[PDB]
Amino acid sequence: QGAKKLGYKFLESLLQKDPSEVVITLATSLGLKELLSHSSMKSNFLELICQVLRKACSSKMDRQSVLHVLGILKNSKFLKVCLPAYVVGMITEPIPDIRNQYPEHISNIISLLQDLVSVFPASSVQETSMLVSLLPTSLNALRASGVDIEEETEKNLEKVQTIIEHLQEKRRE
Amino acid sequence: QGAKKLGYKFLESLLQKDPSEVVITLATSLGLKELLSHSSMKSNFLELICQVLRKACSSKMDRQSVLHVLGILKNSKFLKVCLPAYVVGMITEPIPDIRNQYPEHISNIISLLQDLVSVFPASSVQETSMLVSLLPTSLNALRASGVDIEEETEKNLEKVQTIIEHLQEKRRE
Repeated sequence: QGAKKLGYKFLESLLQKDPSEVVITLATSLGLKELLSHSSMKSNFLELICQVLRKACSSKMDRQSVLHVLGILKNSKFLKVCLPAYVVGMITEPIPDIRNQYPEHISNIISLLQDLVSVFPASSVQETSMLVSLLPTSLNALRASGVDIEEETEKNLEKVQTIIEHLQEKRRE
Repeated sequence: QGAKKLGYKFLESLLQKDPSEVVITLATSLGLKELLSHSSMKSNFLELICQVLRKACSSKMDRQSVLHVLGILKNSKFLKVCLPAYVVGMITEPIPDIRNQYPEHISNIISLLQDLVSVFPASSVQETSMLVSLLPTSLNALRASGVDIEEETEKNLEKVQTIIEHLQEKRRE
């Protein structure tokens, strides 16, 4: 029933399942493309979608489903427009409660970036480059505004930055 | 007559006029909004539009027309989606002739950013912040790939970065 027009409550219930169930539910869902086809979205819905995609694409068992989900993710307005706009919108957030919760979503975004640079390195260069170019600015803005960042998050961002830099360098020629 | 449905040839002819004529033609054109409502565009058309906006919004005579043109520009998909993607696409350009022409369009983009941060500082913080966060990466990529950058361009980008940083700082509280 709701396995097509994936709603907020449906994804909330689906997140509790194990990564295999989540990735197989998303890969066989018709509305996944329509789920990520929004350039504008609420913060809560975007964070839930990022959590669900982080958990699903981490499935070290269902390669074809992760492939399908990441292939839909890389060509979606969610990754191209919505996520960069949200990362930029982190800088002008006055409320401290949301600024303190931002690091978890940043970690989820960096994990999805690693997934993209490992599964679709050649065709997802532009989107991952835009996101890894926008992330350090919001990280410095949150670090200066009291919000602490986990060191592992910085390590992962530097790793994905190195991979993306090498892919851009090898595409320049 | 043909001043609506702003086409490539119309903007090519209009660019030769003085800044007052250009800005008044754009402000009184119905299709201006529909001209900038494209998230995807050709390189030549985007560069022509950026040149036209640089020349028009430089008009130190017609304040109302510059206000209208910049107000349409700040809320358009051209500035939100098209220009950041175009700036990111500079890094993976193999052709050297286009990489060598990029600095002029970068200077035009920085000039439009100065226009936005001086005319609409409060409401255009997000869009100008995304572009001033994406520009130094493509500048480093072009500087490493042999393409030289003008010193005045770097000065202007650092100035607009300082203004945007202070606006974000004053929006955090």
